[PDB]
Amino acid sequence: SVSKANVPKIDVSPLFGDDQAAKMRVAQQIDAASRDTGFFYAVNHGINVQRLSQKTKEFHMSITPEEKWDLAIRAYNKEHQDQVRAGYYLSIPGKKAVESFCYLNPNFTPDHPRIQAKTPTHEVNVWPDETKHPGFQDFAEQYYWDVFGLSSALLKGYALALGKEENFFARHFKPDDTLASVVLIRYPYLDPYPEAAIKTAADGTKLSFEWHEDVSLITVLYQSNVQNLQVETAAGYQDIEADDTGYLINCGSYMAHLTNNYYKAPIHRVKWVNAERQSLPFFVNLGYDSVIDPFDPREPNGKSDREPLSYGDYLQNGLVSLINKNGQT
Ligand SMILES: N[C@@H](CCCC(=O)N[C@@H](CS)C(=O)N[C@H](C(=O)O)C(C(F)(F)F)C(F)(F)F)C(=O)O
Ligand SMILES: [Fe+3]
Repeated sequence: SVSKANVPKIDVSPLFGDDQAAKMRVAQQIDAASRDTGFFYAVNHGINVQRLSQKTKEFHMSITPEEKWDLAIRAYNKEHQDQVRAGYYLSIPGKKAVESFCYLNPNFTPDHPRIQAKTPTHEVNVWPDETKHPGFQDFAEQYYWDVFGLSSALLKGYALALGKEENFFARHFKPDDTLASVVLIRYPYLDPYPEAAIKTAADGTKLSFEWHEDVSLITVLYQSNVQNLQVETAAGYQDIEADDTGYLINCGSYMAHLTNNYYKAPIHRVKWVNAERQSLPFFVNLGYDSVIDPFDPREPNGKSDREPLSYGDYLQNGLVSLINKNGQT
């Protein structure tokens, strides 16, 4: 057997209010989790995740092959050269089981100055036809803002945890410019499940996706209640329990950089499970030009021998690197 990872449940509701001592006690919990396995469940988060899952299911189960080509990213459809990030990521039956739909900041509109400049990592979202998917675009865009609000609160907790003022990260996480993304991932039940779509870890575990660190500041994840994630600890890979009422939170490698690995980006992987399920990450990304000076909360003077890295450089290089390491998703 594999041991269960320590993934505490943290009531994050004080991070939405004005009781400062209560916020500090939440920050301590975040600090402890960040120093241990690197994962926790945010509870009392205020998001209607059941409705999120229902609206996502209705989308995934009704979208047609024709629509998928029409929304496809460049990796699947050469006609769509502007779609590097946003759009549909197709399955390849017999070979690749997972499929997904990614969207970015709704404020990245044709008139947005970064869209006008064609700055890397900024794209205008693509959507299915409203008559085929009534309400879907509006639901999805509202979800973006609901999970942006939770993420802002969580970033206040991380800042406090690190000995900073609560706006330390959140001041770089702004509606008009965030590079954050939502991905609506569908993992299918398949009978038979093709072996080509199953990877095998060095330890023999069957996987849907190999070990990695997240490309994010933090990742704010809703999943179905089907156990699948594993985190590498000093005691080996451990199973992260599912909890479809909470959000699973972890740091990404930008946090690791900024904190000189005080808050590591935990290495994790996705086990193969033959189940129809959802994985709905929000990758908390800053603005293209956001730069935070790296520091070290284990050093008396707080100084780090890491150099400042802009978030846009981090992100563009990280997303390419992850594709090269673990394959196009
Ligand atoms: N396209 C997004 C970035 C996606 C980066 C990415 O591929 N991340 C991985 C690891 S967190 C990811 O999304 N993995 C998924 C998972 O962990 O369930 C799935 C998949 F990508 F298919 F959705 C899988 F594991 F299968 F790769 C963006 O532009 O912001
Ligand atoms: Fe991940």
